[PDB]
Order: sequence, then C-alpha cells, then structure tokens
Amino acid sequence: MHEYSVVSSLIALCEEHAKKNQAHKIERVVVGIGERSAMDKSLFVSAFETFREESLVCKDAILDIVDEKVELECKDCSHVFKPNALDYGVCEKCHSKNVIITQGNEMRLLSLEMLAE
Ligand SMILES: [Zn+2]
Repeated sequence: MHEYSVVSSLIALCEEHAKKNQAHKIERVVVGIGERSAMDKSLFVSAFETFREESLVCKDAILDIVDEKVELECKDCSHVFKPNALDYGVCEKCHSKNVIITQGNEMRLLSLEMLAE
C-alpha cells in the first residue's frame, strides 16, 4: 500500500511479466489507480522514477495512470458490484456497514508495451 513498497513490487512485477512474455525490455507501463485509493499518485510517479533505474527492463518505461472507480464486496451478503451513487461504503442489496473495497483501493496493471527477446 505505501508508495515506494508498491513501486518496488511493481518493478519486479514488470520483470516477471517480461519473463512471461519472453521480452527483454519494457517501453511503457500503464497502471490503474483507484479514484478513492489509499495511494498518492504524486509520490507514485516519483517512486517509479526512483526504482526504474534499478532495472534495465523498466529503465526507459513511460508511466501513465488511469483513474478507476472502486468495486465493493459486502461481508457475507452475496453482492460484489460497483456502486452507482453516494452510497459508497455500504452494500446496495442491504445497506449493511462493513463492506470492503476489492478493487480501486490499490494500484493495478492495465497494459505494457514490450520488446521481444
Ligand atoms: Zn450487502
């Protein structure tokens, strides 16, 4: 969740995808960060520059961020959905307290531009 820890995880994640795609160099990494996320985009793009130099694979990668809407799950109520109103923070099937954000709380990878080995 903390920005430098997520980016350090991201560079390794970029490398594993490079192994999985049989690619040696990534030119662009695009991510999705939730609109109500527990993350700071300003430090995220600074941390990305700080860690990308550590690896040849990610060194020249262009970083782009897409803002995404949160997704919610209700503690056992079968409900996972994207909220559509100011009713964020509760389920809509019931309006029970104690629902949790499943997506949009932390960063996700959307696409990578890559050069084959
Ligand atoms: Zn519910």
